[PDB]
Amino acid sequence: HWGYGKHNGPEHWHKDFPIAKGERQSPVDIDTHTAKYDPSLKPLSVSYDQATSLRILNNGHAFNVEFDDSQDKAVLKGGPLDGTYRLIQFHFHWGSLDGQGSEHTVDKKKYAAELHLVHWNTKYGDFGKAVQQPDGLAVLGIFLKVGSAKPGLQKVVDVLDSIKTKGKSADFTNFDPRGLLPESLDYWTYPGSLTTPPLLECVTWIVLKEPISVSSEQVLKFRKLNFNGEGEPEELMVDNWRPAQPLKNRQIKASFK
Ligand SMILES: [Hg+2]
Ligand SMILES: [Hg+2]
Ligand SMILES: [Zn+2]
Repeated sequence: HWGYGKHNGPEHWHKDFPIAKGERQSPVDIDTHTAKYDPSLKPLSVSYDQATSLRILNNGHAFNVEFDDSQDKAVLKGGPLDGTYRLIQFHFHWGSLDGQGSEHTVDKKKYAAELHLVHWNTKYGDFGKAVQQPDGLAVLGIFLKVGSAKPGLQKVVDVLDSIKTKGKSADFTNFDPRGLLPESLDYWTYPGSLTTPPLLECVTWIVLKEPISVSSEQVLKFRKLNFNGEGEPEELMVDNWRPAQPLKNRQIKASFK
């Protein structure tokens, strides 16, 4: 099965998932001097006031916090998007050291971790149909840097011990994702893909310029998770990020000058 190890890592994915060498693969390096300001880009609209978190799960490659998406409770609109996108789950990518971990990079700079809030286009009825369309998904990317602790993140940090191994899940209600947003919503945007198999190219990426800060202690706890299932040799869940891919025929736009 695909993974992040030497024998099943990102460099091996193409064998099982040919799209890995596609034309709109993510992540990519964001070259700030090549990104173009776009005056026509609307401000991002994030309505997470009625969000309903349901559970937290270790899927063997990261941990997802899942939300109820049977209604427009938590939606993303505006920006380069056309229509309403419902939040379905968020997860992170992190490294074994503070100097690496994010998937996207800015002028080649790597961050300690990267948060991805996944949304699907409501006009397609459900997530499953959404990943069969070029504009089916919208992912909001937020960089994490090691510095001061992020209060709103501690709730996630404390429940990790209960989902240490692959397959474990735990009730995780009443979590407010608004506590994970930076102050500014300026962003870069480009058409891309999910960063893990099946690597589907249905994503409009929105990567925020402002990173949020997390404490060393908070990031350390992410690193105590396991890729393995209970009762198996322990493999720490670290460096679950994909290397930057070629931009090819794509332009990265900025919402700010
Ligand atoms: Hg997995
Ligand atoms: Hg697609
Ligand atoms: Zn991700």
